Amino acid sequence: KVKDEQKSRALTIIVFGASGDLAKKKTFPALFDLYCGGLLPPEVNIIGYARTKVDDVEKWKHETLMKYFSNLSERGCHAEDFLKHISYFCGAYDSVDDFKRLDAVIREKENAFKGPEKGGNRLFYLALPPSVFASVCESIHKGAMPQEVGGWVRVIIEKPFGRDTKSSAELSQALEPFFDESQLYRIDHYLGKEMVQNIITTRFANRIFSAVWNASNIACVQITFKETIGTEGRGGYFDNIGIIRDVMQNHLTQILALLAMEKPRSLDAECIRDEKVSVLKCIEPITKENCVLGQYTASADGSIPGYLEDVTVPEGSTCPTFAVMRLNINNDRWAGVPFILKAGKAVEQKYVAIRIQFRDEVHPYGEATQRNELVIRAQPSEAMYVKITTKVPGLSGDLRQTHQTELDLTLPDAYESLINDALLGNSTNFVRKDELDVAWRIFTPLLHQIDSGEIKPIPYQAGTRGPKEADEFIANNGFKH
Amino acid sequence: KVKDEQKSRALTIIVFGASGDLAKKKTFPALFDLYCGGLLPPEVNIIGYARTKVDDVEKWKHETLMKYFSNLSERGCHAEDFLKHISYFCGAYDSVDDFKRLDAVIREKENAFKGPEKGGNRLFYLALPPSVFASVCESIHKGAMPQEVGGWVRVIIEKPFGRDTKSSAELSQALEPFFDESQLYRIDHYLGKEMVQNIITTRFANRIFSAVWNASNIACVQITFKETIGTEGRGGYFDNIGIIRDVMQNHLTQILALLAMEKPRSLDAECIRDEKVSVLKCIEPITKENCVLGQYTASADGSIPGYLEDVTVPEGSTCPTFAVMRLNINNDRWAGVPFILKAGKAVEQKYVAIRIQFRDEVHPYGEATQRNELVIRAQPSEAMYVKITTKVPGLSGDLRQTHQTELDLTLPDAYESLINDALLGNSTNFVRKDELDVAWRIFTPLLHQIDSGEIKPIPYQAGTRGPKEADEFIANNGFKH
Ligand SMILES: NC(=O)C1=CN([C@@H]2O[C@H](COP(=O)(O)OP(=O)(O)OC[C@H]3O[C@@H](n4cnc5c(N)ncnc54)[C@H](OP(=O)(O)O)[C@@H]3O)[C@@H](O)[C@H]2O)C=CC1
Ligand SMILES: NC(=O)C1=CN([C@@H]2O[C@H](COP(=O)(O)OP(=O)(O)OC[C@H]3O[C@@H](n4cnc5c(N)ncnc54)[C@H](OP(=O)(O)O)[C@@H]3O)[C@@H](O)[C@H]2O)C=CC1
Repeated sequence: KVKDEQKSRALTIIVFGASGDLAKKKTFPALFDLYCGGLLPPEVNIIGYARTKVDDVEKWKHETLMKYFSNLSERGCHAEDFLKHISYFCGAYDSVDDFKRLDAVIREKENAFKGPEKGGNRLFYLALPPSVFASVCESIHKGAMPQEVGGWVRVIIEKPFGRDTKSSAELSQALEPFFDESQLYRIDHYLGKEMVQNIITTRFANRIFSAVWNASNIACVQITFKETIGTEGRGGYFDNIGIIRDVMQNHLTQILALLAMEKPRSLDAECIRDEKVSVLKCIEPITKENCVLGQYTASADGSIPGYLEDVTVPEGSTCPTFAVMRLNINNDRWAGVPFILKAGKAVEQKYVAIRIQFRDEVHPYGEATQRNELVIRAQPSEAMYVKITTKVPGLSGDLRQTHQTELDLTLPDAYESLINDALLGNSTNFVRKDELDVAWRIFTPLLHQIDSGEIKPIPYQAGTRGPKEADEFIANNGFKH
Repeated sequence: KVKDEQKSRALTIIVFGASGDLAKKKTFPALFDLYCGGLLPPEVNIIGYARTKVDDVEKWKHETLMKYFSNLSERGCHAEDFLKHISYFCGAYDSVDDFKRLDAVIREKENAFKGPEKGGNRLFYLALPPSVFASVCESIHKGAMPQEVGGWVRVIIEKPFGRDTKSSAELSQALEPFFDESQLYRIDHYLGKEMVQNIITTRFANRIFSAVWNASNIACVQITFKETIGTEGRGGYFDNIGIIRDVMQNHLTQILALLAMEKPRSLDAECIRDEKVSVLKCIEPITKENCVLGQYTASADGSIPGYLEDVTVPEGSTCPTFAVMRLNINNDRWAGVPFILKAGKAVEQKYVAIRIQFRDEVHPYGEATQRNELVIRAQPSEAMYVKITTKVPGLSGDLRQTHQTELDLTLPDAYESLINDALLGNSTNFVRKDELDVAWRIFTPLLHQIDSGEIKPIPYQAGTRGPKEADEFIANNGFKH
């Protein structure tokens, strides 16, 4: 129903900052993949908008944009024909007159649309530093809103969404005069549709999983983000960010919210967003006593230079490349259950997954059983499985002769499916304004304690698991191997 | 540990009624299979005991017993060497002097045992009509008990265990002066170890299944025993028994007890038997309003003669070949949950299984989900699986695009493993004296109502599902397709 309406009205996608790194390496290639997948509607118009002068727009499309398209050998005809949908407007983000001129250009394309509904839908993409967001949103609101006869406007917001409670709220307050929460889409490129549907459907559609998704049945929950790569020579940019702002306050926290939320009143996006916010509001701010920090030194092989070795890293930096922490959710469903977030650079393997350990049934099987588990993995590939105890056929055939059995419960990438979600009006995986403020309030006191030097990272060789105090902390906070 | 002690002392197996149908067609071939499997200890002595004169015991072993052994082409050397363990005592079941003579014969074999412990273990098997049980048990107690220096005695009791509360209690009272409940083994040939371990381990070893095994989570439970065969020309013997005494009051009820029991204090056999009895005590007697009876007429193909067509069936018999019934378990775990027992001859397929339907999660998935299920099947082959709702990958990728997924949770036959259980001292799958009386009290008021004509069977063509009022009853008592 939603896709039929998508084809019934003109569509324009406006990429601000189209001259930039993100736009050419990620955003336009993602639109190309959606186009090749048949997920953009037939006469979509795509307008790059930036200050950089481009004297030859065809040359820019072919020599700059096209070289970042994947599988170009097999897709040359698609690439050439995708490029015909793309134009370039060289203009200022802060000019009323330029946005009237842009609006004229868009309306001409909209009024030529050969389908049945009038006006047009407009998706604006801010591939810009956040310091430019307020200015460009003001310009859109003044001069490039959809035609009165019809059409929605949506604006995709890039990160960072501030860097603490105060800075993030200032940015939200700067944009809310122009766009409400049905219009702003704050994107996390890494939250895939596959994982979210695994989290939501496997629990809420099923009595068996619904009934055990609580503190009476779950011993501990861990959400883990592991990478073998280090900061890859860009340690200077990472140094002002750190592992926690990088992936934990935003990416792992949204996964936690979807995992822990109460049942939504319906499967509508904003009902799910309401439940994300409601469960995050039950989390007290993380304490320094519940956080172990790491910072990676060079690998034993020598092939991974340590973090401090980077020329761009300020001498004696204490910025964390690794963190494990415990969050307490204080409500009926979760009180007493440890929620462990772990994220690390330059560790022993690449791996992103949820691991839920259920409480052991000590009686009557004793050592012939162990905790059941549920695992939802996204990297290095999708998997979802349950581990349980089953009988062993044959003999001596004692009831105590048991085995651990794995039950397996189980295309655009995550970024492409989120752009598609935005085009289809599905805000589920995007962070809402209230949701964002609650998440910053969970993490900012800890971040202030880190910036004050109250906590300092433990070194770990690149390629190891991380500091061994981290595994100690995990073992002391509910997890059993 | 138990098997090591089995090899440490002499063992004698005494088959009373060894001249009979059961002994030659089933019991001795089952001992042969256990011998071929390595489950009998090396110098086991087997003594057939009966009144029938046998002038040539080697001829009887080779021409009568051996022809019922399975796979005889591939096992000729095993069969010949198994037969050397077998002797025959022609004697009376009611003679003190004969049992002194039998005891002498057994003691000579026991005292020649080359292992470390003295005396010997004695398993007596009553392959006799139950009218002879009290006499032979009296003779054993008087004259053939194990030697004082060491050894247990066990006695396997064949069915029928009475035919109502009063007759069954009279038989129990007749045997209890001679053997207690650690010594009597009342055998149900059809209760396999594989199914029982599936019932017990899958639930009690696992938090996930333990937590949902109750009325808060289960909508209905059905236990089903289906056969395509009819009474096979022996309708006269079946006519005095009926489908309920045949398989429901005994076989399906023990499965129900294992399914519904509370957690046993340990995995010890008598702890499980205690819980079987305790849950059966919570069942009120079955009412005629909760029972649909059937009796099969001839198949449409003609190849299955109807039940009344049998020459041996009394004219105008109302004996049921089919029954569906609802049992109510009135305790905290099960109050309000329908338990449906179904058993039928000459129906559309051969099938024995447990089907547990969990309560639907109406919200939020609505018609995009359905009741989860757990199925434990024994016939026509073992299987155990769970049915749940999962996401469908790809697009349009709506949360409401779901699929029903089957999770698969998964050698002597059932009779052979029960003889082995008896030899190893494991009474789990055998009906205890108190257990039996409670089960007869659940069924006898209904059986009296049937014998009075208060309920009469509905005809159904052989090869169909049974009377359609039966499927109506099932649908009206909690089950949804
Ligand atoms: N892979 C990436 O690059 C990642 C970046 N992001 C976020 O996406 C957004 C874009 O990232 P990225 O492309 O790397 O950033 P850039 O520094 O490359 O800026 C993108 C474009 O924005 C314009 N721009 C830069 N600075 C200013 C300024 N002071 N005033 C006006 N315009 C400016 C420039 O275009 P012009 O001069 O032509 O107007 C520039 O080409 C950022 O918010 C970033 O934090 C998130 C995921 C990863
Ligand atoms: N497949 C089967 O046969 C099934 C039978 N059962 C039960 O197993 C037991 C044996 O069954 P089955 O072999 O068919 O029964 P039978 O009628 O064949 O009797 C078995 C032996 O017991 C002796 N016997 C029979 N009647 C008497 C009597 N009045 N007094 C003394 N001895 C008697 C006879 O041996 P002798 O004259 O040499 O002493 C007979 O050969 C029964 O309890 C039966 O209900 C359960 C499963 C299926």
